[PDB]
Amino acid sequence: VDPRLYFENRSKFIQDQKDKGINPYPHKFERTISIPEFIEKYKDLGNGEHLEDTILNITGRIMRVSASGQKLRFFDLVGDGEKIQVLANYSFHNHEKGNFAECYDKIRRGDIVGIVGFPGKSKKGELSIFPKETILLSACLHMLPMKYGLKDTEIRYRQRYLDLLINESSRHTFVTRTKIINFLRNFLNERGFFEVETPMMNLIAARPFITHHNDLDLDLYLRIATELPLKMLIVGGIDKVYEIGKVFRNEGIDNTHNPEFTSCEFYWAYADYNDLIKWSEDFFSQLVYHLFGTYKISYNKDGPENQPIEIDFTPPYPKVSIVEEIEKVTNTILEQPFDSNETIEKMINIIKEHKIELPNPPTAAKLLDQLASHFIENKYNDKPFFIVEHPQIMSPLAKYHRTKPGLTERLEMFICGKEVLNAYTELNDPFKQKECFLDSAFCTSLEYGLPPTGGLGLGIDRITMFLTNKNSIKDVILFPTMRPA
Amino acid sequence: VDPRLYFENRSKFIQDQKDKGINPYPHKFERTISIPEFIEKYKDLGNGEHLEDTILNITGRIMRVSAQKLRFFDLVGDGEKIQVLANYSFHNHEKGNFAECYDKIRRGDIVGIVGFPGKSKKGELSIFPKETILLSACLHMLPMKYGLKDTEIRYRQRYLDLLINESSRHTFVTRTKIINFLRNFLNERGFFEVETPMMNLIAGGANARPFITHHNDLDLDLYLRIATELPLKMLIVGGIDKVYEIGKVFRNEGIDNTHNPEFTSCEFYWAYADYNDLIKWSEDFFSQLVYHLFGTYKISYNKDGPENQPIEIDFTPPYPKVSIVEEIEKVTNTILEQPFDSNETIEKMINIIKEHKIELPNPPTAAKLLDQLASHFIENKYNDKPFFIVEHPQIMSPLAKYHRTKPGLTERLEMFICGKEVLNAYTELNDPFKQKECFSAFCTSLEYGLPPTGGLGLGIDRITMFLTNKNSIKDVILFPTMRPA
Ligand SMILES: O=C(NCC1(O)CCC(F)(F)CC1)c1cc(=O)c2cc(F)ccc2o1
Ligand SMILES: O=C(NCC1(O)CCC(F)(F)CC1)c1cc(=O)c2cc(F)ccc2o1
Repeated sequence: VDPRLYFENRSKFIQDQKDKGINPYPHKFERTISIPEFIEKYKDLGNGEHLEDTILNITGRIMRVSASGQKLRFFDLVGDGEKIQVLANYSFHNHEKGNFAECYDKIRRGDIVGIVGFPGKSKKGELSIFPKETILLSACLHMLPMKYGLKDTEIRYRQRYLDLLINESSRHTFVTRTKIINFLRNFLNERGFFEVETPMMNLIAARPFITHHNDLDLDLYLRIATELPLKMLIVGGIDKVYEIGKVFRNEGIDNTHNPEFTSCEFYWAYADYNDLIKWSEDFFSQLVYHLFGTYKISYNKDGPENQPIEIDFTPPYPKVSIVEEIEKVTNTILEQPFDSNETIEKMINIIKEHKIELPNPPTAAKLLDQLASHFIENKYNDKPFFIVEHPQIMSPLAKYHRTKPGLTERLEMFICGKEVLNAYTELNDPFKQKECFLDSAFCTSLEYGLPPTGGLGLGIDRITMFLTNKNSIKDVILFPTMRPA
Repeated sequence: VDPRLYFENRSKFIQDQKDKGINPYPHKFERTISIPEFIEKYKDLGNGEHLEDTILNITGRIMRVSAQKLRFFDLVGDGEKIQVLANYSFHNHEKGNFAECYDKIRRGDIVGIVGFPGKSKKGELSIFPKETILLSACLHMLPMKYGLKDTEIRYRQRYLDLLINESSRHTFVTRTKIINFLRNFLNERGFFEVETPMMNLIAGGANARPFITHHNDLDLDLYLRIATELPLKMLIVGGIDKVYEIGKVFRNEGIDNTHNPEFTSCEFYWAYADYNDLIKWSEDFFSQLVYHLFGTYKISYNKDGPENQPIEIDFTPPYPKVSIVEEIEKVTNTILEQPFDSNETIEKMINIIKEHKIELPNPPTAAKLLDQLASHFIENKYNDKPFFIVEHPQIMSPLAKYHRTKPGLTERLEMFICGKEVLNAYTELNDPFKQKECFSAFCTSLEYGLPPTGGLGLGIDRITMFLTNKNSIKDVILFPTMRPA
């Protein structure tokens, strides 16, 4: 091919057109209808039917060019993810506005054009615009990749625009993401929740990103969660409150982790465990039904080259008590307290015998996390499920379980072995909140009285992955965090 | 009453309750109605009328303790208020001693009441308890009725502002309604909401130092975005023809009453739109937003603070359009000959600034001089209606398409409310051969073909300030970043 030459020559064309008094980047073309609107309005035409008296102005990007016949030229025109044909017939051209062949020979794949013409269908039944006049609105100076010729993630994740133009499923993925967020926002708002914005950077502060604030001469931390200020709003009497926005984790990158991701966190005064579980079941089932018209979906867990599985979002979903289950499968009691030297040693021994990676550092909470990932988190690939009743030492903001000492009223929901949701009743007794005696501001706010409250957070990117059949978070974030090329 | 001793005694109370087998922070109280729903259901009851057969569970925060045999409180929830009338006559004596129960209650305590609806003889809608449970105690003395004018406290303990100042909750409810109105306005027009990166590889801009941070695993310096403009334009190239984002942008600069280093913007791009379409979108949005909130286009604003008379701002469209160079030349009795960056015109501008005893921008570039002249001579032109400043010079507007009829100018508009910029918009300069930056990821995307496009940005915080009658931007941000205590 030689793309460099293609580009040099198209740049010369631009200059050339300008020499003839043609602006290949003109100011304004007044369109009368969009491509989706045109398809909706004309899709019932009969084969070969022309509405020669209906004159429309339309725009779009040319994505295919062909001819045979100097006097009959055909293009694909795309707009808003939809497509029509352009049938340029010598006889329908306005010859006073220019030479036909000259007008149409200069069009290349990628060009954005403005068409004045009439609607009809080809004898084959393809919905088409029949131009009297076609003008360039903006040129494509590069050779675009061919359809099915853009697989390189280095280009798709950086030059996302090329991915959107060439890979049809890419636009669908990002459409689905926005419909998920719209669904959630509406779901919450119909339940009386009040959306807010809290600060993206905090004084005191998951390993954080740090940034210097010039006006205050302070080094501040990007938020890792929106939890603290939301709870302060509950204290303030906003009894159902939430935020949907970005949080930042200066950690690793992989198929389920990006350094900024979008969370939805809500707090719900006077709610319990049971309300959070029901919320979760209601929300997931109703979202999937909204998107798909069924509770069951297909997901390629092990990639596009292997057979998919079915994930069923029909509620209710299984609940697995983390400690009881670890103890059962390992036939070992993890005696409380879980951070005793003896119980730590026991967890390390189990980890050592199953050749599970020892975490670093090997703290009781991280040991319990590793045990759960090994023995439980992959238990159910065919339905979402909750891991519940986590130890206090894993869950310092969660209220004590009312009948299982040492545990909490916490739930964490997993889809195919990946965490997408964490929720719990908030520990609201300041004399039991060990992290006070945590941002000193939080501690203080508890002393003014936090009602009994339930809190919940969702990972919007991971949810989108499952509902768009993607195996990497990079495929559901328009511009994922990447080093320069 | 001494605040330290008050707190110490409430802490001692908590522990004494626990020592008597009472949990002053119980897990769950199951409420059956909210305070707003209660007011709505029972507001028509005849005086002194009781529905003693309707047993309800209600919760709220006690905000007044009036009150033997008969105890009176104010109970608040969701920004509304009812009376509590606790009568010995109706108390469930099985559950506890009437005076022991009600003697323990203090202003700010959150409580759960089992009781019945009625009005008092005197006419006051009330809940009548049979039983009252502490759900979460206020350990501190709450500031009273007024007496929380202190901005430090309102901004550092926003929860106290929200509990004590009725107008606080209103300000922030209004803010959420503005954003909701905007999202819906856009969505009904076919715009598609996206999230672009908070962290990018662009080291700020000409008038905006960046927040800098660093991802440790990548070993990569990153910068907080100063605007969403670049990725949104790339999505226009990618065929998302009407695209927007509402979220935070970051400029690591000084703080004042109209500038916060983190602030909320909405930016949209609209392919195939012009100048005039952006003017009209602006008049439609502002007028309809104000009508939506107030039921009139005319609002009152204390431009000179609460201690001075307000002015009326009329949002009835259309709004005035003032051409920047023409108006400077008129008010200043000068002619500013192009090019505006000639030593002569620079000299003329510098001398106007000196002679008027206006601070001279440093360095004195043509764009900065023009900026200073507009700010002094034109940005206060109208205070009784919003207005547009239009047709900025190319030299001040390097991403704006050239004006079709006036040499050296652009298709740009900025809207001002009481001398403050709330919107900036223009037709995008899309010929890469005319974009001065293209001697970049921008310039590469322009080479693939950006259609003729209109772009617009709104300052959400400043718009909220005017629609909530605030003079400082910290008044419309829940938790603004403050110099630590
Ligand atoms: O969705 C995710 N996690 C699930 C949640 O923990 C998310 C927060 C919650 F919504 F509150 C509860 C459920 C997630 C996505 C990432 O890209 C990511 C990146 C990191 F560097 C570190 C953690 C990360 O976590
Ligand atoms: O609302 C503001 N400006 C108006 C806009 O320029 C906002 C960006 C646009 F929306 F795209 C077009 C209109 C504003 C608010 C601040 O708090 C602020 C702080 C700074 F450090 C620097 C500039 C700032 O500007």
